[PDB]
Amino acid sequence: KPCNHVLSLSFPIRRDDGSWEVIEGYRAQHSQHRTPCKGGIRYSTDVSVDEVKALASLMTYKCAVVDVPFGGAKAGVKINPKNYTDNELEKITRRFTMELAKKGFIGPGVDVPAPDMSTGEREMSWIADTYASTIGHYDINAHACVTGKPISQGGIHGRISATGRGVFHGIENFDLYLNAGGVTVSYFEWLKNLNHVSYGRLTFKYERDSNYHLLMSVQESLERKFGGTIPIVPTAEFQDRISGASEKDIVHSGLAYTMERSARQIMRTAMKYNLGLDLRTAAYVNAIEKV
Amino acid sequence: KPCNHVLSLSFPIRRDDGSWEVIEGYRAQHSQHRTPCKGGIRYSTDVSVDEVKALASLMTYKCAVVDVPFGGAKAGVKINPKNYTDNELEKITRRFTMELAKKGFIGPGVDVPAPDMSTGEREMSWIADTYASTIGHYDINAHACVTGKPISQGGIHGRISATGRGVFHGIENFDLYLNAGGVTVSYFEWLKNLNHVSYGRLTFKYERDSNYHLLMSVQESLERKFGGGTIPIVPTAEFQDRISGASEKDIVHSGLAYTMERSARQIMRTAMKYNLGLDLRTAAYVNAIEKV
Amino acid sequence: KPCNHVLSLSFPIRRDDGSWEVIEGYRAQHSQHRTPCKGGIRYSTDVSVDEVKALASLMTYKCAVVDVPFGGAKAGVKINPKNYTDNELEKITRRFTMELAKKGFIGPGVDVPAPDMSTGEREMSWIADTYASTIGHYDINAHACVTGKPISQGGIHGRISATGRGVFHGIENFDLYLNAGGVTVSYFEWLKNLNHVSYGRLTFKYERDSNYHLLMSVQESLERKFGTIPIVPTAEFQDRISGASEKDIVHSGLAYTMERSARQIMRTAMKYNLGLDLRTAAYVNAIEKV
Amino acid sequence: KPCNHVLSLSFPIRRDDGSWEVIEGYRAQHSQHRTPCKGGIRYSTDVSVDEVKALASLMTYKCAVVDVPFGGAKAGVKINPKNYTDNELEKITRRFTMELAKKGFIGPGVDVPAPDMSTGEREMSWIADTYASTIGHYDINAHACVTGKPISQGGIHGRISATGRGVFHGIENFDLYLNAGGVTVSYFEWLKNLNHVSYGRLTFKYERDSNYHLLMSVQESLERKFGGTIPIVPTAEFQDRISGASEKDIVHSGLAYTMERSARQIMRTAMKYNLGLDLRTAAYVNAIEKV
Amino acid sequence: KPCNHVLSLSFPIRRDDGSWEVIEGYRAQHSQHRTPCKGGIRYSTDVSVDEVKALASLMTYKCAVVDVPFGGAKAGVKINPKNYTDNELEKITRRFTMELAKKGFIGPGVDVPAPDMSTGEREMSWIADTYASTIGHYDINAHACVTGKPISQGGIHGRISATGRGVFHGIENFDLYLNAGGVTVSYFEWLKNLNHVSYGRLTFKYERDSNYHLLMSVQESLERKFGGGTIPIVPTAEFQDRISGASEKDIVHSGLAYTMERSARQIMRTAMKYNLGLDLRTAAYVNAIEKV
Amino acid sequence: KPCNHVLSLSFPIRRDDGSWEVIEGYRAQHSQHRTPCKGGIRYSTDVSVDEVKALASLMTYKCAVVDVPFGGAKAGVKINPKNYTDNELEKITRRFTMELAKKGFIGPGVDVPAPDMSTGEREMSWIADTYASTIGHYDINAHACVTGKPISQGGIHGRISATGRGVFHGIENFDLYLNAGGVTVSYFEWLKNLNHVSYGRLTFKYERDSNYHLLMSVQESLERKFGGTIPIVPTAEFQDRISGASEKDIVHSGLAYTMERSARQIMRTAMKYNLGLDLRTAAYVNAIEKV
Repeated sequence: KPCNHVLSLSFPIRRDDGSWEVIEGYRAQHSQHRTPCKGGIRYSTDVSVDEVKALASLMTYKCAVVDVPFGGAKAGVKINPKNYTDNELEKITRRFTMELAKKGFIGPGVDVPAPDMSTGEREMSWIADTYASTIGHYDINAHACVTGKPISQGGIHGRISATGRGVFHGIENFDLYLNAGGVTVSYFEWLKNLNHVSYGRLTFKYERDSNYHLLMSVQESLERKFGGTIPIVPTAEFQDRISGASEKDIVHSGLAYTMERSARQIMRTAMKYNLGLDLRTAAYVNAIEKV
Repeated sequence: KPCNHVLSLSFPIRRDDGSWEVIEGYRAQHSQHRTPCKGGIRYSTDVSVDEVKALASLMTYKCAVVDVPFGGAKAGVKINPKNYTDNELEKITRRFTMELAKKGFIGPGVDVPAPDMSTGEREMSWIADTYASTIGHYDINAHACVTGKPISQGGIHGRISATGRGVFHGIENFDLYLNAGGVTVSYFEWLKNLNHVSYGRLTFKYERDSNYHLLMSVQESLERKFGGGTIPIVPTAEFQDRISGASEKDIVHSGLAYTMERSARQIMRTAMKYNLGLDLRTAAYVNAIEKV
Repeated sequence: KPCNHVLSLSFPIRRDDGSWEVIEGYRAQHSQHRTPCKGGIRYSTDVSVDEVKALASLMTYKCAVVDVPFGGAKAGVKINPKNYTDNELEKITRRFTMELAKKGFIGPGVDVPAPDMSTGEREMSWIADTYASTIGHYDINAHACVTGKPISQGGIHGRISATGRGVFHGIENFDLYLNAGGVTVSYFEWLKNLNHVSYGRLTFKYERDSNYHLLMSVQESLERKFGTIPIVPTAEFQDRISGASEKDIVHSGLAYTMERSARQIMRTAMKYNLGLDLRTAAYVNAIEKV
Repeated sequence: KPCNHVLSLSFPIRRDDGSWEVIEGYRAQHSQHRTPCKGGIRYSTDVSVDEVKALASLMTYKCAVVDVPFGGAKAGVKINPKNYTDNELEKITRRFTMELAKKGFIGPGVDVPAPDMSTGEREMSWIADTYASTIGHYDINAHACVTGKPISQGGIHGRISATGRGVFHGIENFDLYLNAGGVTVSYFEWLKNLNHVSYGRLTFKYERDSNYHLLMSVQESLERKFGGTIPIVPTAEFQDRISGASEKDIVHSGLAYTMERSARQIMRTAMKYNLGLDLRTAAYVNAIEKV
Repeated sequence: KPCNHVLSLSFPIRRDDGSWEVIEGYRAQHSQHRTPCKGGIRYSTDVSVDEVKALASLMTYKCAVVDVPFGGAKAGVKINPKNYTDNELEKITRRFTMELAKKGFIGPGVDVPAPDMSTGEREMSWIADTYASTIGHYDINAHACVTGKPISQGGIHGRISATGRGVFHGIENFDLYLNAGGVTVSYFEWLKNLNHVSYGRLTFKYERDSNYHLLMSVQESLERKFGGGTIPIVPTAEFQDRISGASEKDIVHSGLAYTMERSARQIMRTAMKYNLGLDLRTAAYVNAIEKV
Repeated sequence: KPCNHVLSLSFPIRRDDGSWEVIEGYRAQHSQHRTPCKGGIRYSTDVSVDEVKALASLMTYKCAVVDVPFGGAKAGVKINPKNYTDNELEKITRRFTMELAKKGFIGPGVDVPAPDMSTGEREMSWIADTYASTIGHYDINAHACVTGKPISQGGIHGRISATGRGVFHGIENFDLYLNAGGVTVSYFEWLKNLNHVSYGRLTFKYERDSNYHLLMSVQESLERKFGGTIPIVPTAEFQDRISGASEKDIVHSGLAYTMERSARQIMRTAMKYNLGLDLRTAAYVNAIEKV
């Protein structure tokens, strides 16, 4: 129930105007029953310890709902990003990463941050660069320390539309459940960074050849029965699927599978505990009993 | 041929009645040509250095037979498990893990223990917790240090059957070969722990859609030749159960069957090459020695 | 453009006759935007620092072209291999590995060497054994420190024909592009060594069962509609299933990489209005990817 | 001025009766300009974040005053030790050490804790044993992870006096200054643990031989001057000092030297800024300008 | 009481004629309550687990007697050194060091080996070079992995005469106590290797100047009390040789004498407290057990 | 004879005007027979790899002459420091340190740099801070990676006059020998940083009390012999030595000891090989046979 770790930070930054500023940030790690802990970073002037603790607990239960092996975490830096230049924001992000890494609050097997509405992929790129340069230099998984990265930096295809299509799939099956698509795709990005290869790179051509061979088998089997028949032509949509086979297809399929499994589990929990239309309680009971 | 790393341990535990007891343990590592080593832990009063060394050699040859890239290992703690409570067994297991980890005899890349007849998944969970908490805390593969874990702790689906399913497949194809199936599944669990994902998590839905599209293609190609009446789309019943119930167990079973078939073929080829009629044990041992 | 790191080594070896010889070597790492670096090791008397730097730059651009996430590297040892025995070459290789690994120029996540014209799989076996025994002993990826290894040492199936198969695929699609196929396969070997399992080990039987079930469904539907036998795969499909191995997956991945990078080069050549100068298109593609 | 890091901990323990209990804890590191940080651990039910931060700042300034190269730190566990048996107190101490060492808040070159009024040498023994057993085994200086240990566990001779001897020396020379004897003795214990040898082990006999040779030289020169005399014999108190030469003599001499130097520096600062009798301001100015 | 760690090794070497040989080795660590462990290595064909365990226990108690913060250890390689060339011995020593280092049985903070009657400073140099080159490469204290090294390789001055000097001092004060001078000097060598400086390097000239100033003070005070008439400034002969030849061996000898004197006092105190007669062995063992 | 390792670096820096610049550097490591290597860094546009190799060899032989257990090393950065501001010079120094430390060319047990004529103690501060912040953070000896630091950063007293005092001592005893005082004092600074304490901190008061007790012994013995007499008061020079006992006294005494011993060894070598006034050949022969 309670957050087991909470770190309060105070670090100096050297402003462009020529003044020193003290920046205070927070990082709450809720549960270490599953490692690493997954969590976003919020660049807002209204952040507090209570908010990061609550969001870390929510993150833990959200990960438990969609069977993502992550603990809950939440960071927050008490700044207004619209009052700082890009250089100052880069300095703030890199020093925050340094302080978190020194205290064991960042790392591919410890604590993986993610972007937020106030942050973005540039901040994730800065975090990954800072970690790989200084602390995670001798780590082969150094770039798996953060998710939400750009494609050139190790990001995953299909991350921008992850939350919306997760919401769509959750609605189609029928907060803790509907808003979990981004968490699943961040888990997939973490896996892809650990794999050091994109999804389907070794599989696409092989599966294409196997499908064509199956269609040729149907061809020849129907030609043997009666003496012209062409059961080798794929449908139009199958042809676009074959031609445009990429990582986003695998990511979308994994997201849909995860959402379907979680919806079935929530339905079964709601039936077992004699709940009606109160799906929030069913999801929370499922997450609590999984943890 | 000989075991190259035998470790004898004497460690103290506190009893439930408030006494102190010295516990003796042994860990044998036969070969490090393949890393990590792999082997079980026996809680028995009849354990000895000779037994663990022989079982480590057997583990090496068994892993070589089924193409599992593990060295042979074997542990033994000279206790009778039916004389201690669950708390004392917890303490014994955690202290044994601590000593083995300090002496470099357990780890995801050096030595992976497994359960036994006198040992279960609770001991494996205790070992994994102890290692991931103290020595392997700053290691992303900390929970790959042991196999036979519960599902919630990182265990693999399809481990209970394993040995029996492997025995069935070995008989179907036609000790060092027939009894290796469980070992194979343990290997898979190790890989799963290094993957940080369950098998088929990113593949099941994609393959299901591809199969449905293939059936769509057959349907639309046949409806062009003759005539909507033709429906080469509905899967066969059992194929529908396979689609609906696709899980990690299916992949584990398929991998086990593939490994058993490959090993049986290799053993038959070795028995033919060296002119061994019905003594398949000699053929399997020759195959394992040649591989090692 | 310039090489980030150049390391020069002078190390001693004890010959069979009992004399002491000083061996010169040098490793160039061009770029570290992608980790690890990747490059070959050349045993020759005509090697120079300029040669290894140029080949490291070419290695970086070659990796960029075929979307291989490796930096460029290249090593050279100033010896004539036809002047030393097998024991002397083993000693030279192992000491070179020790010196390179002490200074951070060998490692699964740092810098991966590969064989060359004057080196082979037996040199890579020595490198991997030396690294896994001394410096990278407590490293689960110790054998991913080098590629071009034998099958028993963790090598990949399909390595021998990699360069020629890539050349054929590149010609079929239509130096930086055509000669990259082997590099791609080396990448796969690295991935295999990080996976601790061979490709298709857990997939072949499952895919075979799925294909047979699909053909069974075709039989069931056709027999219910109108018996007929659309379950038998064709002979080529039949020996594809029977002979399903890791080298099939390696070949398919090589073909996929070649086809994708050929499309990328064609698109780059069209956009910058380069009619038949595909070398410039490939270099522009690689530069803009880096 | 502000504390750099504050860590909040919630960890579970098993009671003797067999009931799970959540224990709250805090550790503040004020400054990391000097490494390692140094600070005590208080087992009290009235501990709070504000108190540990204030005491960490005070520890930083106290260490700066007596030229001890440590940063300020302070830990507090919100328990009443009078309500726990020795076994569960041991469990609490070991688990607190485990979490603090996991998140980089205990270490020979990171953070050294010390006993308090509510803690003692047994808690320090538990902390040292826990750290040496689990987190640092390949650390050759794991013994130096904590101070205030017993002699058999690597403690320093003269630790009991420490504070009183420093108070007496400070009064004789004429809070931030008078109460810093224990900090200096803990610094000496840390140095002794890093040295892996007790003070004077390789020096006492050599110094005794040198002193006797000097006395013999004076004797022989006097006998040669006038044709005997007995300068060989030391005085009573010098003979007791020679016979009873131990490590605590060196510790006492070092403490006296540190107190004298700090008193001289504080007097110089008070003269420079024209402070008559407000020695607290002079000491704080000295510490601030040192940091 | 029992040895808590025993490691058995079987490792291959290649001889000059090319034949492969399997070499057996043992290393027993008795007590880890005081780290690092400390013990010698014996090259003999009559080595066994029982002898190395007994000698490790003896080493623990001997270190406890002379207040040396080391646990007891003992190693043995089952070879006859008079049957191998220097190259073969170098290979055997280096491979033994590698196997011990991979399993955590040698290290500056883990376990420090020492020479013996069948082993010398040459094998110590080989061990130190092997450890500092492969496993302890990124360790600032890789020098302190072993003791008994040559002076140029990090050895201590006053090591050859250590045992005899300790025996003489023990007799002067009046096995576990009399034969412990080598252990004390090996402890001093370990400390010197950790310090990265020789004893007295930064102190000799300072003490010389202070000693010459004290005598000058006495001379000037006497010249003021009475009517350069008096010369107290000159030291006596033996003091002059002590000043001129001040080196590390003097400090080592003084430390050894201090340790032996303190241990003799403690043994006398123990023999008086428990009312023991002329049997000092029992008093020494009781003292060592009480300290442990 | 040859240098074992020569590293060539090309790294980018950002200028104040807003332009990227490529900076070339290189560090030669002569021999690893005595870890760590030791050598200075020259910020000069005329540096070449041949000069750094020659100076590394000279450093090896110079260290061998004065019994300093360091291998030779030498670094050079091809910039003219007069063309850069302090900010971009700090950036250059920090990035050079980063690149050198990533590939095992900076470290307390690997390779210790030192200042030069074109490089001062502020560059040493930058190097030490960069190393202790990024790669050597979990190293207890992180601040021993470099010498020539300021006193507040872990520098040694008596470092400024080291070369001149060594030259004077060498002349009084009678390049490879005369110019080795700075190397010895840098070795003492490395030892001081390893010890984590100043020289004489735990010794000065003890020696003072011992000297006063010896004078008391002489006084009492002479009073008991003939009937008073005052052979207790130290001389003027001894009184200032007692009052002003500092670490620089120990450093000066160690330097004098090293110079005297090296002069004796060079004289013995010159006699042994029948060399006359050619002491340079004697010093080189001594260094060669010591290595």
